[PDB]
Amino acid sequence: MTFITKTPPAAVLLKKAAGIESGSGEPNRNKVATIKRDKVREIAELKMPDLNAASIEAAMRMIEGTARSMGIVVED
Repeated sequence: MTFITKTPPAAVLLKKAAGIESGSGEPNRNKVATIKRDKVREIAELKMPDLNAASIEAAMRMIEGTARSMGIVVED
């Protein structure tokens, strides 16, 4: 996936894949999808080989905080 196939940014990829299309569209309190680590897990795996992540748990760190930018909650 290194040929004109660059993945999207954590948030986008998160709000996109984990944040579905946009069940909200005009939210307010934020958080429109509560996915388990299984989502930020794969998501990080895809955007892992290309992102500046520093490690699995490291990707979830910046990946999770980024999710809070839209509404991709993450529960253990």
